Amino acid sequence: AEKEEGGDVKSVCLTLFLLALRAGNEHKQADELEAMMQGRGFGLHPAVCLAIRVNTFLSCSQYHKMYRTVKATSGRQIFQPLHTL
DNA sequence: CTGCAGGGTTTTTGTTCCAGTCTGTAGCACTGTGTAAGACAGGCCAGATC
Repeated sequence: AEKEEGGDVKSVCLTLFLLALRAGNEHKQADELEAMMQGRGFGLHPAVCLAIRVNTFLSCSQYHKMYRTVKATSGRQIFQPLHTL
């Protein structure tokens, strides 16, 4: 980092993973690593979520079911709650 | 000092191919929603005329 890139370790270390992983890999790798510091989501805009709802034919209780489930596990809730829809 | 020509430079950006590994799509034969009445013709028995 010192010889060629002055010494900014954060930028160096984050980049390191990609080639070792992506040498023989996933897709998952592109994703987990792509989430990082920039981003994000944050929240899927309520309109997009709404689209997913009425276009995949999700019942309000079924949808809310999904919301609760995705939110409790690893959440980081993605979907927007009912009242905002 | 300037102007641009045409070279130096590193550093993008991509290049050809062979093992594969993942991922999204087309190929499959094939499905869902059209859903109830009347009109016209002919026969013929009933039933009223008279």
